[PDB]
This record gives sequence, C-alpha cells and structure tokens, in this order.
Amino acid sequence: IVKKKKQVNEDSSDTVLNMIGGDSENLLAKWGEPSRIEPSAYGYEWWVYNQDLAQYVQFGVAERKVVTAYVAGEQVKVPPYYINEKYEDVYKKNPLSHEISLKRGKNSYQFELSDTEVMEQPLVPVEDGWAQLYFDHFTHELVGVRYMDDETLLRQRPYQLVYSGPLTPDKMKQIENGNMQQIFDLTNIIRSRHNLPLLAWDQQTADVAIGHSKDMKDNNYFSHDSPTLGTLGDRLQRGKVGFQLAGENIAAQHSDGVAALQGWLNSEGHRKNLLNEQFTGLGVGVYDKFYTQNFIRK
Ligand SMILES: [Cl-]
Ligand SMILES: [Cl-]
Ligand SMILES: [Cl-]
Ligand SMILES: [Cl-]
Repeated sequence: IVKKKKQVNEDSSDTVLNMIGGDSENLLAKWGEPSRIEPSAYGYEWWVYNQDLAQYVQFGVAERKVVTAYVAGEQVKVPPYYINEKYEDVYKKNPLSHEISLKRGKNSYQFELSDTEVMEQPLVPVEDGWAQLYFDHFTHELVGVRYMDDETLLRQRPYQLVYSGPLTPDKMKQIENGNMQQIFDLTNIIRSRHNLPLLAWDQQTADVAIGHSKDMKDNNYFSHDSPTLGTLGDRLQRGKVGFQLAGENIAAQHSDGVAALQGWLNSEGHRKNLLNEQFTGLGVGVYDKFYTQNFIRK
C-alpha cells in the first residue's frame, strides 16, 4: 500500500509541541483518551498514546497542565525537524550548544553537555521550553524528541549540572511498571524501524528481569552475573522460563526508561540484542533506576 500524500492546504491540527503549556482538557479534546495513565518519578503523570506505533507519543501532565512530552512515532510532526532526519541537517538549521543556561527564582543553572551528549541527545530551546533531540549515532538519525518546560528539565537533569543553591514504595512500583511498558513499546518501535519482527511481552521473563534489577540495587553490583543468584540462564530457569535463546541488556541511573533505552541503542553490545531477529519475546524489569531487558526465543 502506497498512499497519496498530496497537499494544497495547511493542516489545522495542533502539534505535540503546541500542547506544551496547555491544559489537560485541551489535550483530551485534541488527542482523545490516552491508552494508559501512569506516574513518573518527576511529579507528572504520563498519558500514553501507544495504540499506533507510527503515531507514538506520551505526554506528561502535572496539576492539569502539559509539562513534557516524548515523541517516538515516525509520522508524528516535530517541525522544524522530522523523525529520521540526519544529524547534519538538524544541526545546520539551529546549531546545538554545549552549554545551556537558565534561571528559576534567583538561582542559576548551567548544563554542560559532553561531546557524546551533543551527538546523541543535544538540547535546543523552543518557545517556553526545550527539546531534547534523541539520535541513533550509528545511523546519524533523529529517533525521538523529548519536549520539556524549564521545571521538567531541572528535575530530569539529563547532563552534568552546575548550579547556585518523597515517593512511597507502592508509588515506586507503579513508576517502575510504567518504565517497563514504555521500554517494551519503544523497543518495538526500534524493531519496526529496522524491519524486524516485533517482540511479544513475556510476563514470567519480566518477573525474572525485575528480580535482577532489585539484586543489583540491593547488593551494589552491576553485571550480567549475580554473585549469589548466577547467570542469566540460571535466573530464567529459576523463574520457570524455558527458552531456545536468551539475551540481556542492563542499565543503571538513567532518569527514566526512555533515557535507558536510548543508552542501549547507542551502545554496540546492547544494540545487538535490540536488533537480533532470533528473539521473539521480551520481558522488562525495573527497580528504582535499575533497568533490565531479558530477551528470549521460544
Ligand atoms: Cl490539502
Ligand atoms: Cl502529529
Ligand atoms: Cl539520563
Ligand atoms: Cl559502543
């Protein structure tokens, strides 16, 4: 199927960026009811629109105001850019800075981006806010856009920050569950982008992954091998998961699942698991800021 894209009139529909700063009633009117609503670790709730992977967007709502959004769908409008745009073309239209300065009240903040951050996830100012531009540095293409107001940027802290001067355990579990499903869906966006079959969610595998994330946090290590609970294979077997093949990606300390997954996409070893056509299933387990993907073939 090849559709005609002919156009003679400006499209009157609001963009994701146009929603930032507007109220939730406006978001509900323009976008409809989200698929899922789940808490974040930063005071906003995510309203997730994931039923069409080509249109994937999630909006963050705090006190009935839209404060952030993350765009992953290939067809979602992100002017002056487009999802898939080459880094050289993105830069040229608005050179990307290594330093970002802002103020709240009488305090001063200066983010210092590393050379890697400038190439993988630079920041550009937008009317009343910011856009974090997530790239796949191996293909040099724009793969996501995170819009944030000033308050959200300071909470997320995506880069090193120079400046002036309470979640319950059950809320934490809800936040972790959100990070797990976002990583899952956004991994399938990557699979689709790379012409690979999508992965099926496996709950028993996800439970194994959660246990690993918790073990790393509790026992102060970061490895595929648990000093007390063994290898990936040992863990999956213990969780009653049979498999023909397995793989694992681990991450720690990223702000959220979106950030962890972009770290994996931009690392050769982790990317190999994301792009392995042999895998059929995926369970994701998150415990605080420890994120684990367990991929399986069955
Ligand atoms: Cl038209
Ligand atoms: Cl759109
Ligand atoms: Cl991060
Ligand atoms: Cl690498």
